[PDB]
Amino acid sequence: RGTITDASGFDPLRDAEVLRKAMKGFGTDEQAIIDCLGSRSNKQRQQILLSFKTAYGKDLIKDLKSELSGNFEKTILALMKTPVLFDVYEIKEAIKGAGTDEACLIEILASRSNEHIRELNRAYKTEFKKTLEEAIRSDTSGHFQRLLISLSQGNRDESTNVDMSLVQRDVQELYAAGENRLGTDESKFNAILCSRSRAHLVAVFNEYQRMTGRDIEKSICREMSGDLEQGMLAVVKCLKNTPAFFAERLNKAMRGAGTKDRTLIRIMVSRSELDLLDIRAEYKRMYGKSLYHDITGDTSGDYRKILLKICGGN
Ligand SMILES: [Ca+2]
Ligand SMILES: [Ca+2]
Ligand SMILES: [Ca+2]
Repeated sequence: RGTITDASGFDPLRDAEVLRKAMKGFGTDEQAIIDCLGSRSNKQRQQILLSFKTAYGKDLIKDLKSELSGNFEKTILALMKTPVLFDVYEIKEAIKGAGTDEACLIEILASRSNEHIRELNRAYKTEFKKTLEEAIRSDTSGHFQRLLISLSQGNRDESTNVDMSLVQRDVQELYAAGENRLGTDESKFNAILCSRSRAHLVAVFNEYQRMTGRDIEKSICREMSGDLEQGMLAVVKCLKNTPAFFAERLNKAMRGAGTKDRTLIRIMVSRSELDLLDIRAEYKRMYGKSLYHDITGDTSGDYRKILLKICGGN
């Protein structure tokens, strides 16, 4: 379901030779870097990284970092991190400094699996002073902080069996926690949307629509505002259709005269080996133009080339 897969006939020491020749000497051969790194799975880029340092006793990442610049550099460095460590540094930068990149925290914590999130916690603690949870608490507050802490446990019910008796009970509780009352009990939404299984919550959304005649997402928009609202919707959307969710975030990152380059880079890189094919399909059905098309119009240069290389893949 991804666009980038293992390149066949693989030799990392040779790809390291390709990259050395592309950087050695005056000037830079940006096309050879893209043809190589962009056409290798992430695990293969790690072998290349180890072969590069073995052969020449230089740090590949350090050399690319000084050889390249701009958003083309950022895409390459993002490609060179492992899926877990790329997630780890994206969360760090989102919390870094003043302000918060809540959308990034939401995008990651709402889409990744239990197993992956458990690995984020270990990696975040290993790499940084704080734990993932302590990092969250510092930068978020209210019921939104609880939402991220809940998702950051990687403990969603992994069952696929649905009990309609409990589905209907969950629907009634959601109706009572928001739409059918003055005010909102955000905690009831949190516990149901974060702890219940995906097969269970999909049935809840369909049953909730049947009984109330309204989609759960509209109740959320009616009951909640701010980051808590965007968080809940992201969770529901990912439970429904994770590809369609990312396709929408991509579309919002490009529409306008400007571009959300951090988001654009993160999504293309982070989903390239998971479901970027499905994203592309969802993108075409929802907006008419292809994801490939909108990228060419919003980016340029080597930055666009590597992005499109990821879109097409292999
Ligand atoms: Ca050079
Ligand atoms: Ca209400
Ligand atoms: Ca609202």
